[PDB]
Amino acid sequence: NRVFVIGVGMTKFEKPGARDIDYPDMAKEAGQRALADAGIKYSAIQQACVGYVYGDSTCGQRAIYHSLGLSGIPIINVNNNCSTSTALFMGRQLIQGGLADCVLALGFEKMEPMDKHMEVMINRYGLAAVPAAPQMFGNAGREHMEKYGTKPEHFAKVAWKNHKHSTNNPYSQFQDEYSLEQVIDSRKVFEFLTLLQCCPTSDGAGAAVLASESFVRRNGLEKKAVEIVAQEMVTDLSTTFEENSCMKMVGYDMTRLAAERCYDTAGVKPSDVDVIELHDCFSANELITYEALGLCPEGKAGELIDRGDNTYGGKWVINPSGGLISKGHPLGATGLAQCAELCWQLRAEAGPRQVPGAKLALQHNIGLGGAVVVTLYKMGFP
Repeated sequence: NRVFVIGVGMTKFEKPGARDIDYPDMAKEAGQRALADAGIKYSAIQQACVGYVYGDSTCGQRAIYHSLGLSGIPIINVNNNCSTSTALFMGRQLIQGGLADCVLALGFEKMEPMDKHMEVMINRYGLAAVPAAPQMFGNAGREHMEKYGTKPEHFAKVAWKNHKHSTNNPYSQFQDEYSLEQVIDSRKVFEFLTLLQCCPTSDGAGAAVLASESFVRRNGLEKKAVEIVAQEMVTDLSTTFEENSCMKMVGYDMTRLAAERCYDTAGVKPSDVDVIELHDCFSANELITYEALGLCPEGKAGELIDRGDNTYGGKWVINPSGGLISKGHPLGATGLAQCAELCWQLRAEAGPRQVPGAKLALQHNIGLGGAVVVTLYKMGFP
């Protein structure tokens, strides 16, 4: 059962408190945008999958009813207690499993001794991270430098490149080009990681309408249908003391396996991917993720970076959106915003960010559990 994204929508991602609307209105703007993009009636939505981190179990229903009106459709909260997914992944499962023909994936967030120090830092500098995460990604980045000769400047260049892409994304909280020097000189967060290398919190919402093949054909929606040609989630891989590493502790092998299974399923390889949206919570994650995704061999991200093979004119255009580093990271909404950008890219509607001739898109995203989801997209009916 093939699955298509037939419409996408998001709010601008803004600094918490910069825009005075509550989460239901954020959700309504994203959802109504995705529904208008899809070109379907609201009644065509048979189920909704709703991702958000903060607030009680009723928020998903409240967002959906405010957006679509009252109905009796299933409203599934992605983040439960007993399983530890994403809205898009669950949406795709519903279509692929034959449990629905047309579904709305909706995501939103509105913000409501070293660990203690990181908590205070995260609060004061407005970072979208848990206290452990700067330290874990700093540990992973250091391990990479020590094992492969990567320089602290490489991590700063990754962040620099993201901020530069962001100048052409009106949905991004930050749209300013910083100099490389400014990235290096921004406030220290942990170790080599400075503030301009860490994702800030944004408030916002994202949405996608997903549909079966028969739905797309019956409604004549072939034109905007972006096919999910593969999608894989990998949860924690249990390893021994002797094989554990800082890189593995931040999900390197989960990304690697997820991507390998995608490539095999779609019959493609890393070099066929034209455009990437990945989970750059820290520059260190983006950098090691280049190797996890198999874009370059082990320890060679530094070279890829120095050649500009992660930006326009290089092999891969990575985070044309500006990444989490520029957009900011509303926990429930980030994945759907990556999906929006990749769909626009493949539809040739990405305007000043357009990757010319993009046909194969790759998404890399992390669920609330820490699970990694890698998704491959191509136009469904070219």
